[PDB]
Amino acid sequence: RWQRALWFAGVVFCFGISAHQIAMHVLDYLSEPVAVRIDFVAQNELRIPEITVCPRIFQQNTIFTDMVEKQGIDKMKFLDLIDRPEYDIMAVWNLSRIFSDNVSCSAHEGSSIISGSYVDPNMSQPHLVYTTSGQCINIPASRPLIYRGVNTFVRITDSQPRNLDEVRPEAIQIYFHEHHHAHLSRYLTGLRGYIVPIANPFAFSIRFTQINYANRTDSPCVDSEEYAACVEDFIEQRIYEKAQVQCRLPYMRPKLPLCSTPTDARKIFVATDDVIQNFEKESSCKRKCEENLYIVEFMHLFERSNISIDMSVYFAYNYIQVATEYLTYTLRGLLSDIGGVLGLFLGICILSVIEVFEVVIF
Amino acid sequence: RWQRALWFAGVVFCFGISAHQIAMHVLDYLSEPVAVRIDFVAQNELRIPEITVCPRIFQQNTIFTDMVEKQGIDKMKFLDLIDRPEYDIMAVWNLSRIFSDNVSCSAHEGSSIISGSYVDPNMSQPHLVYTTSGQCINIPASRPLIYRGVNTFVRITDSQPRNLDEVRPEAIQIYFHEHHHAHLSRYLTGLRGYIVPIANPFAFSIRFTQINYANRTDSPCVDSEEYAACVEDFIEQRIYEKAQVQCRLPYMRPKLPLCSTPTDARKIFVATDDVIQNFEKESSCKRKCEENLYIVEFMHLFERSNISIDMSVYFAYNYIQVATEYLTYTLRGLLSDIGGVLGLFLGICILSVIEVFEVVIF
Amino acid sequence: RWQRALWFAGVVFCFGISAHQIAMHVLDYLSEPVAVRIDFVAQNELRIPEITVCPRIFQQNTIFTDMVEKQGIDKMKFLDLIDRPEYDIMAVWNLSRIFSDNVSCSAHEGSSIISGSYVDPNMSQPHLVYTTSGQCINIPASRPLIYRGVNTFVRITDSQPRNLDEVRPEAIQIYFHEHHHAHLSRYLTGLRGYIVPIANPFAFSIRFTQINYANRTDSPCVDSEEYAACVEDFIEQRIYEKAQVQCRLPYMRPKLPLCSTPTDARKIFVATDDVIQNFEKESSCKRKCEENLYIVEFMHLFERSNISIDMSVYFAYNYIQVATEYLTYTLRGLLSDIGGVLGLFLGICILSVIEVFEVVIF
Repeated sequence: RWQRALWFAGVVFCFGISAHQIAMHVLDYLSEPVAVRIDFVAQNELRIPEITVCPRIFQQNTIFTDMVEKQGIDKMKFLDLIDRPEYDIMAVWNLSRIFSDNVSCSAHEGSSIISGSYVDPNMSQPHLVYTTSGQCINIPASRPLIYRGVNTFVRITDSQPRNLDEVRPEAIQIYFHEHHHAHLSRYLTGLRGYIVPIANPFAFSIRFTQINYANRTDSPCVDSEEYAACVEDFIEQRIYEKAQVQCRLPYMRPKLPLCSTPTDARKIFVATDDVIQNFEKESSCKRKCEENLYIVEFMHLFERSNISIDMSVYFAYNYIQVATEYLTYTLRGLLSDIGGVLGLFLGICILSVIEVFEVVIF
Repeated sequence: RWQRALWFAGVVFCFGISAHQIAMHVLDYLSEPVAVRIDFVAQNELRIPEITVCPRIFQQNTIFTDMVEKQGIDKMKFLDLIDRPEYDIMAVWNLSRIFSDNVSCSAHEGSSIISGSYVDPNMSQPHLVYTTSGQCINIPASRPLIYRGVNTFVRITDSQPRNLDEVRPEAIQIYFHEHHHAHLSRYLTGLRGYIVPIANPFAFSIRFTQINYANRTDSPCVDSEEYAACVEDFIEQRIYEKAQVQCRLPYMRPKLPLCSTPTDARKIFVATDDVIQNFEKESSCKRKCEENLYIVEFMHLFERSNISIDMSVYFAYNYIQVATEYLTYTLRGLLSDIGGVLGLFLGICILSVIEVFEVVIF
Repeated sequence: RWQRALWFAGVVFCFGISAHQIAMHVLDYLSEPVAVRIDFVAQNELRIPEITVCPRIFQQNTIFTDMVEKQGIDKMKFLDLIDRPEYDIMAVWNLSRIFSDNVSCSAHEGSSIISGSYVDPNMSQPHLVYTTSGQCINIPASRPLIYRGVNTFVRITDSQPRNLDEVRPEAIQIYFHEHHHAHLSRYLTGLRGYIVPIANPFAFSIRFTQINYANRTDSPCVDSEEYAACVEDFIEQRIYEKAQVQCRLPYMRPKLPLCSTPTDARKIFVATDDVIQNFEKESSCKRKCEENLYIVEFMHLFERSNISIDMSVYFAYNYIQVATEYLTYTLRGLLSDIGGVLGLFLGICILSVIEVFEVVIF
């Protein structure tokens, strides 16, 4: 009774201590595990985010509210200008304009020992976009900026004449983001942007972090473009289902008309306001792989001019911190681990498997 | 002589090349190795550090030193006010008060397209703490701050009347830290804090890093609560054995009386001063697992009022960088490595071990 | 035919599926792979970068250009002063001086509850260096700075008398770097430096990152000292090969004379200007292992004085990020993987190899 019974016991022990661990290794593979590798990549040419600069929100704007109060309207019912033959929705939104046509931007990438800074005026020029904050100015910042030392920046200058006639602005909402995601400019500039003064010139410094997520089956990516498409589609469709008025405001894509009547424009504005606060929760689409983080510090550097808005965005660090999460347990790893845990507990190794198969086939 | 001698040589070689490497694998396990994995966790609700705001140290107060110089005392012998019927120890700390009773704090977490910033006035309100710097104001900042965009901050406002009668302050000592560690507020605020001006409103921006240490046998954690308990107990006990006067000052826990006499209050104050400089070296307790680093940038944003202290702490980055060091060589790993290095050099694998055991038992 | 052929096929299959994977493992070792491990090391004593503070470039000096315009020359031909008996090249470069002899630096490392800040005036004092920007001041910052709280900084003060006689400066070029690399001071201060105002006292905060590269055969290091020697030798030799004038300017090492004539000094200046822009590309030597990154934030703190230049550099974070890339595939790893992949597909394990060797030797 001793010999073969003990052999059976000691062989089933090994079989069950190998099958359990093979199941654990294959059960640790179905649940995609991800580990983050971080790197500091030195950039020769940096990818400038494309800036949107806005006035403060309509009620906080110092220029828009001036006309609104001059027409008998208050900082609340500013959408009451629409029920007026001389004021349509576009006109009311051209009132918030604080950026004269002389707005421009240049790239200062490098410095000379003789000349000074290297000025490159001919690059992506700003254009006028309509945003929940009003009529804003969008800076495409499309071409890559060659990194030459800490004095590698972009200067946005609006040289308008402050010939005192009417009250003029006090601060601007800056927003750094990516391109063709036309909901970042037109919906989320008044939420994600920095409210900074334009009384005197100011400077930013942007460091870049890049978080890359794994497109694993239990948490799928979409890519920035599809994420923006989904987010904007949800934002607009929810705004329409919530306002229950088939029309739109200047910050929305021209799907349908502008309803030049205050009552159903207030509905659209309120629906936008209460739909853009919570769309990360209520939108059924998922994390971008590439998430770009713009660590924006403020620089007390030396340059003063006599112009309305003098903005500088510095890119003085070419080392981008990239944190990428990757599948730490592949199929090759799983198969090798099964082979090791089965050859450590049984000793049969593929070749023995082939020999056994040949014996079975005789 | 050739055959079995060569067999013996070639088997002892394998045995000694396997035993040495198994010893090295088990000798690399006793010395706990730790590897750091870093992650960037996106926070939906951020954990504000609970701020302590102090006046500058007694001799640098522009208010305390005023009365001290008005009483015939100088900013040095300021503890000589205590040998007077009208001045106790607590009155001297009450003289450093620069925060009127109207001090308050609110949470601005989000922004509207219509209303503007979302104001939440009812949160953890400041209370009066006694510190080595004088009578300070402590922001409990307990409730988590829901993160809406970059414009997620807490505003601390002290709207007192600057009706010019006496000279009024110029700077304040800010200190961001954690809760119930009542030595951070009352001992180390004048050491670890930022000395910033209150001439005009200022804004802070806090990014969070979290360093997690492994509680390995040769470098044990204590956890933040136990660390604070040990540090405060050591600080106070050392202060007492160094001052050799059985009494305490307003910043100390009420273990015993206040010794209302300048001679032994100066001893306590000097002992505190020279004991809080070097307590990391002289305290026999160990690194917290969670070390919370508050990268505090200064944020030239747009908001000015007409109040004495108008401070803003911004939380514009929800991505917390967590660097956790973990045991990179576990017992499962050790056993698997021993099995691999012994099955690679001998070929015997558990199952063969059980077979040999059965053969020995017959 | 049947069973012999099947055995042949099933053994060649294992042999060719093991040889291919062993080749892939050895082909994954020749191409040195590197993985980055990141740590946050807490420093007790921090390593200050040794600062070079310069006036703005010659044509942007408001003092140098003053004398240049006062001598009938303009701020374009400032090198025409050399064609004058009273002006040599050294004198023309002593004109850019904006730092009186009273320039000094001290280390404020800690704070007292009684005294205040711990002032250590006797440290590495600044010395007068010649740089492409003019006559600059170099702060050796040699001794390590004991880190005591966030109020651990170095104050550089130039207490000169502003007795209004001639126009006085308004900006300075700061540059944080390492030591004995005498091309950082003398060539690249006007390129890598921050141009900051000296109208009122300002403060920097430096956080250190350290990127360590692996000295792999396909991308070798040189070490900071050899890298600096290579860069400076290339810069100077290229400047001479491009100017085609055998002479040098004050910022150059005293290899040969100063050629006090405007025509062949302008050539040297222009060659320097157009050679230091692009020397990373054109220099045939490679990345330092240790790359030190000085994340410089601007710090709005409270310390104002009545002196010309009052600079503070704060070191409020002792936790240094260190990202080291290491060879993730060593020879031990390669050999162990080969042994595992041939013991998993064949079952031969070293000892079997010795047995086969003995059998062959008989």
